[PDB]
Amino acid sequence: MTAIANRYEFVLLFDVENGNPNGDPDAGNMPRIDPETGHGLVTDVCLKRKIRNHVALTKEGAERFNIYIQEKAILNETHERAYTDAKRVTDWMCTNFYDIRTFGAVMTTEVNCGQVRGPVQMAFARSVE
RNA sequence: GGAUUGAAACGCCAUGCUCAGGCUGGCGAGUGCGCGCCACUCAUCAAG
Repeated sequence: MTAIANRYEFVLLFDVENGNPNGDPDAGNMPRIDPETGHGLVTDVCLKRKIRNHVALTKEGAERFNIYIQEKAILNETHERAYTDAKRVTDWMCTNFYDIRTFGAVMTTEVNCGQVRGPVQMAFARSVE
């Protein structure tokens, strides 16, 4: 196993047709609008949730690709793990949970304060117009 | 390469505007009103 060797930046263009891409819990579930520009807004956490769900569906409990932060799409059919003192448990979590390895996580541990950062980072998505 | 009160963080699941109801019943464009009163095609020119 070896980590990636290059820095990456990506731009993703997605559209919505007659739908609510991301409701605003502070505007009666209306789609988010940017007050400064009037552009539609989609938080990063929404896209991260979608990515987590997609990977959970696609790999469905494979060896290295379990998803920790679930949203009631879980299935209890079958799980397996790599079978690897805080560093030990941190590496074990990273080595077999895709979302922890990708976005990071924070455990209730003291020595490192829990901070697992992860390489991937996403910003708020806003409408073109 | 230890720490940007940070690191992780869906507003989300779903819900017929429907059932229906004449713009109708009936009402002359009509009564009447000269295109009419006049005005040369005409004054000439072998047939070869």
